[PDB]
Amino acid sequence: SSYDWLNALNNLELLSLHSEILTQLRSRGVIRTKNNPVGDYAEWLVSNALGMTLLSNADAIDADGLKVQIKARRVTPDNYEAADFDYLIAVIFDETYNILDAYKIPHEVIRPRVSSIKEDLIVRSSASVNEAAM
Amino acid sequence: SYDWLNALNNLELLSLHSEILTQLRSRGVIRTKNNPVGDYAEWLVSNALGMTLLSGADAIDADGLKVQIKARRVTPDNPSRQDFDYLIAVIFDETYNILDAYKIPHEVIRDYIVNLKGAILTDPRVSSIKEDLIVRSSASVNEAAM
Repeated sequence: SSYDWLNALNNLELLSLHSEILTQLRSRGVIRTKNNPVGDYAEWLVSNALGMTLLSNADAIDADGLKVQIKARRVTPDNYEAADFDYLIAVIFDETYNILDAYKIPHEVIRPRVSSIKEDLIVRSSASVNEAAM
Repeated sequence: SYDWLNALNNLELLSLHSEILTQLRSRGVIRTKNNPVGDYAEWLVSNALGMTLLSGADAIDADGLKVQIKARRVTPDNPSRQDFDYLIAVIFDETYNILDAYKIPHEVIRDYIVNLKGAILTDPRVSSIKEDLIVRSSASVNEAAM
């Protein structure tokens, strides 16, 4: 909830804490690499919530066998593909990683036909997380 | 250490991860959210040696030469050590203390993906700059990297 206490850490403590977090997430299987943690988390969220299988390194195959792209973005004050997939799922997080929006974008949409999946993703992800905690 | 991280949920871990990076960006230590170990290396070498960071080359040094800056943190998984005038290569241990820091002229890279092992480190055109980083850094920075 609160992060002003970060002001009291030195840069080396922040950096060591940062890596321990990524070690913790990797050990839980939430992120598969240290390179893009927000993207890896979205992929873990969407795959578990919607019954998709992740691909190592399309990002996933869904429950009907379609090829899916998963991209994520976090809202703050601060600032082609030539590969085939059937649709993109785009997740937008707030500062504390609550889902602001989630979009299903068929590949055909380039540069309307895209629909929100926000409610379905939140519901099935909340069931997923609470179930796993058991 | 930070064993209390085990008591957080994944949403809290990621929120903290992003707030840490925002804190570092606000201090000018990290410049982008993508390469924090590399951005820290650049902050370290630039402040120690009086370089200006660029948004091809990563920095201009105090004599106007173009510098590439690369960093690596050695972890339990592996300890492998793998237009610009020279490259500066920093190697951190797990807790971000500097194991080694090398100055590698572009000419040396041509003659040799570069492996900081064996003959490249004994090439007279290559120098360690760890000692220079320690001397020339401020006592505030130096107290972190002892």
